[PDB]
Formats: sequence, structure tokens, C-alpha cells
Amino acid sequence: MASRILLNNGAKMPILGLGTWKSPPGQVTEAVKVAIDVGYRHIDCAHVYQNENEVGVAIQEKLREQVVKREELFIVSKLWCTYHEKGLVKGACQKTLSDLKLDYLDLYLIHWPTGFKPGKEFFPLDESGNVVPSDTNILDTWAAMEELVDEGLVKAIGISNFNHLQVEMILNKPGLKYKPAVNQIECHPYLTQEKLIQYCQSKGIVVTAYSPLGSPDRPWAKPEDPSLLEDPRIKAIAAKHNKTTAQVLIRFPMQRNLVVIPKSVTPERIAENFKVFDFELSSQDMTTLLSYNRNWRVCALLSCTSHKDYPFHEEF
Ligand SMILES: NC(=O)c1ccc[n+]([C@@H]2O[C@H](COP(=O)([O-])OP(=O)(O)OC[C@H]3O[C@@H](n4cnc5c(N)ncnc54)[C@H](OP(=O)(O)O)[C@@H]3O)[C@@H](O)[C@H]2O)c1
Ligand SMILES: NC(=O)[C@@H]1C[C@]2(NC(=O)NC2=O)c2cc(F)ccc2O1
Ligand SMILES: [Cl-]
Repeated sequence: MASRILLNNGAKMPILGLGTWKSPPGQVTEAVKVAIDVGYRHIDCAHVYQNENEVGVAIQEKLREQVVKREELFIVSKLWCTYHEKGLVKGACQKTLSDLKLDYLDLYLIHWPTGFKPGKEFFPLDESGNVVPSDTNILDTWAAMEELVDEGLVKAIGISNFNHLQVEMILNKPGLKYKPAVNQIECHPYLTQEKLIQYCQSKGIVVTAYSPLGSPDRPWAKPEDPSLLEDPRIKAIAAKHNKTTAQVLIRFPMQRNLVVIPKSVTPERIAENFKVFDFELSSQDMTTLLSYNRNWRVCALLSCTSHKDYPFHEEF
């Protein structure tokens, strides 16, 4: 299995990256240093994660150390919902660049299709509870993203949590200058995403699978929720291949032509999660894992279900 996938901007993207949502600021610098030392070349970041400065300390140390060259890293970040405003997009990108200690991003994503009222709060609320939207058309946010490419701040632009009608709207944008390179979406055996993945791939958009292990550290986890890592059917496939359940869960999206971004702050697991290029799941294994689909979502942005652009009312 090749390590990189070709994007529609002509650049190559590592199919395995390190996730950083929930990685504590006092742990993520070591996590990213270890990741780069054991082979990771792709880090998935976001301003809303509140840890980009600490991720950046690690990246900069490894560049200064000459453990890696900048051209060999693939750093991804995302535009938060409170920065949809065309006049805030550049400053949001530049703050992320400054925090990450970078002069460009390899990929910058619109984090969600939903724009929120700008301000200090990431989830600005009305007195009665709901997300206060912004009025900025997401085609206009896309144009602002295109300007970042034309200014040299980012090499590629893309989207995240867009449903197929929303992807289509971008593809059909009057005057579209750059297609999205990537759509980053939740994907794992309980949310297999066949319909949306086929759509994106037919349009030459690469899909990145987030929460591939089912996000056991998500802050709203409950006892009775289904657990990928503990599912005896998945552990059986792992046992047959002499791999861990996490390794099967990471290899699965790789064999669907997806990029995958498991998160860990545990050095042994970071190294574990990378040793997935030495085995193959059979077609029968792949179809069996696909059969576990339950339409079960980790990340449903539940405060935003009446936003006009909430993505998950549509089938796909
Ligand atoms: N675009 C979006 O809206 C969006 C949404 C969600 C996620 N993401 C991205 O996708 C990344 C991954 O998703 P996620 O963080 O939700 O969850 P995940 O990667 O599915 O699961 C992370 C959890 O699995 C544990 N873990 C990692 N490797 C393990 C292993 N080998 N064995 C057992 N447990 C293991 C981690 O523990 P330790 O860390 O304690 O080792 C952590 O609790 C995020 O960090 C973020 O970068 C993006
Ligand atoms: N509730 C949700 O679905 C999202 C998920 C999400 N995780 C992620 O990586 N992207 C997200 O937007 C997240 C991250 C945060 F830092 C804060 C909130 C939050 O909520
Ligand atoms: Cl963000």
C-alpha cells in the first residue's frame, strides 16, 4: 500500500495522519514529536482544538532538528464556523499559521458548512440556547478560501462535514476557481458512508475519514453506545491477521482509497497505529466490516440542528 494519494491540486497527501482533537496541550507536543519520529508525515489540526501552538512547537523542533524537511510534512488545519465572513478568513488562516510556526498549510478545510456569528465564543448562543448563525453564503466562504491559495498561504483547500448536496453546490459554484481537494467526514464500520464517498470519489475529491476508532474519548460518550474497539466481530478479524483492533480499523479506510487520521497521545499507540502498511484485509473482510454500518455518528453538532446548513438531515 502506497503511502500517499494524489490530490486534484497535483500534490500528494499521506494516507495516514495524526489527529489532535482532545490532545491535551501538555501532551500534544510530545505526541507530535513521537509521531514524526516513528514515521507520520501528516498532522490534522484545527483552531477550535485550542492546541495549535503546542502542535507547532513539535513541528518546529523536528524541522530544526532536521528529522524531516518541510516539503515532506503535510499539515492540515481548518477554518472555524465563527470565521465564515470573507474579511475574517485570512486572519483566521494567519493565526493558525502563526500558532503552527508555518508559512503555509498543505491543506486548509472549511470545518463545517454552518457559519456562526463572529466573536470570542466558538458556539455563540441566544438567551434560549440555539447557535446564532451568520448570514454569509458558503459559496462566498469558498471564494475566500480560493484567495488563500492565490496568496500562497495554503497549497490546497477543501471542506469537512459537507453532505453531497453541499459538495454539489461548491462544484456548481458560478465562477469556481479551485475544486475542493478533500472532504473530511466521519467514517468507520458503524458509519460507512458508502453513498457520500462514492459521490466524492467520482468527482475526484479525496475523502478523509475522521473518528476511525469511534472516538472513545469523545466527551459525550455513554455506557450503552456501541464500541468499535470492543466489538468481538472486529477483534476476530484482528486476531486472524495478528494485528490489533485499532490496526484493523485504520487499515479499513486505507483500502477504500481514503485518508485516515486516528488520534492518540500515548506513545506506544502512536507507533502501533502507524504499523498498518504490512498486511492486507481481504475483500471478504472489507465487505464484512462494511456490513456493520449502523448510521451511528460520534460528531452530530447537536446544538446546530436548526442551522439552515446543518449537514445531517439529508440522507447523505
Ligand atoms: N472535521 C471534523 O469535524 C472532525 C471531527 C472529529 C474528529 N476529527 C479529527 O479526527 C481525529 C480522530 O478522531 P477522534 O479524535 O474523534 O477519535 P479516534 O481517532 O477515533 O479515537 C481517539 C481515541 O482512541 C484512543 N486510541 C488511539 N489509538 C488507540 C489504540 N491503538 N488502541 C486503543 N485506543 C486507542 C485514543 O486514546 P489516547 O489518545 O489516550 O491514546 C483516544 O481516546 C481527531 O483528533 C481530529 O483530528 C475531525
Ligand atoms: N459536537 C460536534 O460534532 C463537534 C465535533 C468537533 N470535533 C472535531 O474534531 N471537530 C468538531 O467540530 C468539536 C471540536 C471541538 F473542539 C469543540 C466542539 C466540537 O464539536
Ligand atoms: Cl477550526
